[PDB]
Amino acid sequence: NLDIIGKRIEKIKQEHETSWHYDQDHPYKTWAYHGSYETKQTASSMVNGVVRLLTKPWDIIPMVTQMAMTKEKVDTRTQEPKEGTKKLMKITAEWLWKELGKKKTPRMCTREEFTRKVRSNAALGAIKWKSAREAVEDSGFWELVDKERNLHLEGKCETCVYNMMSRAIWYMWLGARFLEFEALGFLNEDHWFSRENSLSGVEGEGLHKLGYILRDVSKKEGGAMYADDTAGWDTRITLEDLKNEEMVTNHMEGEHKKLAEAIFKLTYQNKVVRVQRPTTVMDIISRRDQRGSGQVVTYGLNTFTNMEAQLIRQMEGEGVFKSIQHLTVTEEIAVKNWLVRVGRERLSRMAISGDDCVVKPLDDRFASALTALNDMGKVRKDIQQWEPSRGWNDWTQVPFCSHHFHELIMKDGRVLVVPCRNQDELIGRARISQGAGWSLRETACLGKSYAQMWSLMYFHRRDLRLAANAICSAVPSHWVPTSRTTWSIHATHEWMTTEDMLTVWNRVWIQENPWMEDKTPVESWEEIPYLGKREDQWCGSLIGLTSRATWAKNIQTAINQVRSLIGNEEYTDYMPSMKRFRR
Ligand SMILES: CC1CCN(C(=O)c2cc3ccccc3o2)CC1
Ligand SMILES: [Cl-]
Ligand SMILES: [Zn+2]
Ligand SMILES: [Zn+2]
Repeated sequence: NLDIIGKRIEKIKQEHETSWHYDQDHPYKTWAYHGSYETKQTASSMVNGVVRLLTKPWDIIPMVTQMAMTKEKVDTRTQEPKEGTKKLMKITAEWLWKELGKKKTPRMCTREEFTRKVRSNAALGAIKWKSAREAVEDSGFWELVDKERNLHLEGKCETCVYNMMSRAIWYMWLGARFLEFEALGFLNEDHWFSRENSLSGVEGEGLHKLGYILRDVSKKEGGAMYADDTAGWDTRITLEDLKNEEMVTNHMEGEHKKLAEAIFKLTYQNKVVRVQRPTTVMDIISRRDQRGSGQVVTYGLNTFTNMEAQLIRQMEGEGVFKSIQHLTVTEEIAVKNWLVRVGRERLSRMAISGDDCVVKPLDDRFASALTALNDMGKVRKDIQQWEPSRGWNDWTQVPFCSHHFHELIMKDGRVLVVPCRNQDELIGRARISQGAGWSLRETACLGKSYAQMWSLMYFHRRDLRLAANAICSAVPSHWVPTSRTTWSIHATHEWMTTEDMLTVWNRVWIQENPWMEDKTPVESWEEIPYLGKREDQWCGSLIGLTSRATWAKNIQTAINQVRSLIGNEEYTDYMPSMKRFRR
């Protein structure tokens, strides 16, 4: 307890000795409260004016406009699983880390890799120096990391504290993030959750492949496809989950092993967190369970634990084991022989991205196999605890990573599987920018990032192909796309480029696409088809409305408004790539 968190707690008390007070009005039951000190401090969503001026019909659609305006889950506790549950989880975790390790070598990530990440600008969740980029050069920072690092090898921790701010993001100081990245970065940096290595994973696949992947799961013999979301996944990670995740250190050696064992032991299985309570004060609270790590390591361990949970739900539906209460010795033998005999085949029946999953089990007994899943604390969202899962019968209706997928037949008979979501969501997200101080140039370059993503991923939506052409016509041709349209770890961001978008489309959808046999290049945007007119309207298209027809017909006036604001620059007209503007 305080033997592991004490140093951190006592160090904080000393930097706020003037203010320290053991309050009696602390709203913590499940979190252990330690003390409080004086604070005075808090970034809301800003609108992107380039995208808004070029999407005027949506200015009167509340689903779009409300996206730009702007607890009882973090302060709960999960029961400890039954003994049979613990046994299933240890055996499956042991086996899963062995499978993920067969063709990969755990290894430390480097200052250099971390330096390039911050220099290339990435979302690490950080807080003497003001910018992360500057701290990477001030050797004093690296001496602070060295100081901490040697404490970790001594099995102690001084500065690895969380700043808390169905979401809450646990920021840490850049040095705390370096040491996490050094010890566990390999999981993401070397693609341990790729489909090739994990069979169930989709890390680095890209949104152009997820649909083809769901269609390949559909080709397997079995029952419905199940996509049960969990109710607040990060808050349901048990210390037993944290202990099965830690068994990755069993595959490590030397310094690496000691560094990873201390991240698990001292930051994950024992946390210290500063919450900013308006009543304002800074509470120093602690706890052993729940997820609280870097977003990228959180993705990897979520995928791992979810892969484990879903194989165990599959075992339960196949009657590999009778009850979670206690596992017989012969049932343990059976679970292992099951894993050895068909583990890899059953991983390939899944697509898993963090807390999100699609399972095509052997048959529909999976639907009522709920005891292990509820007893692991992975309670399904929006359905009665003991009510059977509603499956899907068509892979084109299954939700995954906030998308559904359409089969789209090109004029030449070749078959695209394309991602899609309600168009109000796509336009509402492109109208939002994060953070302060953006120039008009930076704003335009973020608008251009969204526009190129739409041209590559959502070309089949009439309204997004037109708006993407308008935005690319309205931003200087040579200005480079900036920021991130998305942070999804499945994403590959082929739209972040100044290459010609028809050249990228051909590479992504034809040349590099293993589901396309005939590699005949497409020569024009007119060869590239749309969803049916009715399919387009069902997924939120404004085609057949008057506001939309005025917008499309007068698009060159909206393009000219934005060109006049940006000023006298080199622009290209992309509207003639569409038939209706081709004179
Ligand atoms: C649900 C149906 C969609 C097609 N309809 C149109 O009126 C239409 C098609 C179209 C294509 C491009 C620009 C405007 C457009 O309007 C009828 C209703
Ligand atoms: Cl269905
Ligand atoms: Zn530490
Ligand atoms: Zn759709």
